[PDB]
Amino acid sequence: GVFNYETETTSVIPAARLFKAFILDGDNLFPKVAPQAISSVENIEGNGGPGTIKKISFPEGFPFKYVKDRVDEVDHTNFKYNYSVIEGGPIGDTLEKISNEIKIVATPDGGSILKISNKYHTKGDHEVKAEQVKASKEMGETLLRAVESYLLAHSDAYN
Ligand SMILES: O=C1C[C@@H](c2ccc(O)cc2)Oc2cc(O)cc(O)c21
Ligand code: NA
Repeated sequence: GVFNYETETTSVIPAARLFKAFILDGDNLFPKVAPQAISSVENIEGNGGPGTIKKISFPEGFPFKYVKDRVDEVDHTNFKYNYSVIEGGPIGDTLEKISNEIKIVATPDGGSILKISNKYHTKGDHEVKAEQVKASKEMGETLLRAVESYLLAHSDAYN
């Protein structure tokens, strides 16, 4: 079955620039700006659109070794990005996939709002726990804040 979790957070970076950096260039940026959160990102197959598979490795001492993520949809107009965790980490005999949807919306102050949905698809019925959801949220926030700091400090990056 499916467990749905939604959250929202804000950024001081305009939506299109944040989407270009945080979403479209995370493979380069995450290991650079948050090496204590993501050790590397490997492109396994695909050229960035639907179906592209990446292997995200975590640093030593993290709960999980890696996950493989698959790009589902990339909407460059509406700043929507859908991707799924399809192997590694929590995926296995209790959890088949985690489907994620991010939407970045502009705010008139020149920042943005990120709307995030995480859908856990379980095999049989193995409750998803609050700590697993919390860990995902914390990781996404850490990565967001690291990218935001980089964008603030490198004005010529990503426009
Ligand atoms: O669940 C996620 C996904 C994460 C993320 C987005 C895009 C990407 O390419 C990789 C990770 O962003 C987030 C940012 C948050 O503040 C809280 C979150 O829960 C999340
Ligand atoms: Na999350």
